Amino acid sequence: GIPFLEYKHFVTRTFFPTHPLLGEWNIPEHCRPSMEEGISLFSSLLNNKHFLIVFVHALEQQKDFAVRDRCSLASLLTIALHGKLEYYTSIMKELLVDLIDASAAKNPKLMLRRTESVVEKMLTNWMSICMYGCLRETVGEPFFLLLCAIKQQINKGSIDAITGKARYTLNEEWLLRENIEAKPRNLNVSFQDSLSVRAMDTDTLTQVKEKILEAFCKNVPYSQWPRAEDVDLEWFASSTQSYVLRDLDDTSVVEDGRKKLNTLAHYKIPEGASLAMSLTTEKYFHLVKVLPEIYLTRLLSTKGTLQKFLDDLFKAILSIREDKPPLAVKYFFDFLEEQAEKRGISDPDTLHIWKTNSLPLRFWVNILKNPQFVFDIEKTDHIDACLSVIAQAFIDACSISNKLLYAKEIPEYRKTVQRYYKQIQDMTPLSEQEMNAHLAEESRKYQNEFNTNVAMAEIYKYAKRYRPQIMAALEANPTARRTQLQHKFEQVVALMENNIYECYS
Repeated sequence: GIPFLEYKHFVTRTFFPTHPLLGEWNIPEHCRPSMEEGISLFSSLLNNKHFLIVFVHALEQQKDFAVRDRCSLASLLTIALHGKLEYYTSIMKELLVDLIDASAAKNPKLMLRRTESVVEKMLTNWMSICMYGCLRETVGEPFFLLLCAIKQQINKGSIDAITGKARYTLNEEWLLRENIEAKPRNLNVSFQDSLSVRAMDTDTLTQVKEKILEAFCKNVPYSQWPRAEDVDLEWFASSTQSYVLRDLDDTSVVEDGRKKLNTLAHYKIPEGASLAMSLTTEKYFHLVKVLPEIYLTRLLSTKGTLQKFLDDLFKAILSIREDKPPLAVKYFFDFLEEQAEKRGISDPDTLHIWKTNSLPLRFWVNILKNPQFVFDIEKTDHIDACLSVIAQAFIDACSISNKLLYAKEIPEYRKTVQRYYKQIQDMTPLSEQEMNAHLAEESRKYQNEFNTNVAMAEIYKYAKRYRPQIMAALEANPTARRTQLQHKFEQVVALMENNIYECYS
């Protein structure tokens, strides 16, 4: 089965560039009844929009509140408020209005292109939360198949162990620009039932150990696989002699001052040879304008193989499933369009840019470049290089105006994207009550998975760090002032600082 990550690990890897937020904090249990008091009070402040909005705006005014802090703050907020998604959303929307109003003297086409603010990161976390269903239901499967096809196609030819260059690839920079003879090899491998694994002559023994591990650990998530450097490989040449096969040993040869890694052909391993796997820089080499034709068609073959898989994926991402309409996407796109009308922005391009800078570029591009955010699978610099080419094509598909390989396909992708944004305009509008019932359901669903207490405590450190600034901000806000929020804020600080000393001291 497709090795999906649990929802918590998905959130963990996308929200933060964490184990603390998953398990209950092993803080002292004698001051714990006192701690829950301080966190409860602070929750009350956080759950009041007149505090939170002022709180965020105040932190962002600081010249020493770094970009990562604004992002760490945003994610902590998403986790803490995860049980109150409706309230979280409305906070985000107000904060988004403030962002748009602040950019009223700038080009509207530059909106939401980066993530240098608390709200921008909040948007990414909202999209992520709301698209996890899409992944599990429709997009996750073709994406995983594409990954499998990418890996399969590259393994057809040789791969350099050091440079990572191969015969097949989508990236012009990773082409094995050398012409080296390489014949396939089948190996009857054991693992203390015997199985058969295909490799190449030029494959190093690390690479072979890896290719073997993939066969024996097929129906197993990657985090449970042993490693190449953890296993040994043993050849059975005859009945009186066996040979442990390693990348480097006594048989290793030096050429031109450099030492070649031991290949499958270095030991001259025959076809169908019995092998046994068991548990236990720039000084060494392996295989070392206009692009020539002999390399060009190696790029074409790889693209041609995956083309079916790739089309399926983009279609999955850029189309509506009738069984389950994208309520969230529809809700935010209605918000963007409504926000544009109020300000005299009718230019179709800017709207297209807004939508694009909200969902496809915010969530999907990083998803295409980071499959580990979704699956418990392996990351290699080579597969990454192919994903970069693919993701760039997706990026180009979203625009309006090494980039030669997919040049023919992009115009059709653009029409799909335009056909996709039209679909969302064409689906029946969802009311606020309908969308909130959805957000309520999702909050109920994932209620006991995140440790909100740890999240609150981390947020508090920002509040403590800027204790006098928030106080001033709260008193400079007549609404916050009238409802005694600066008093309630100081009550939290006082109570928290008494509790933290009781625990750690």
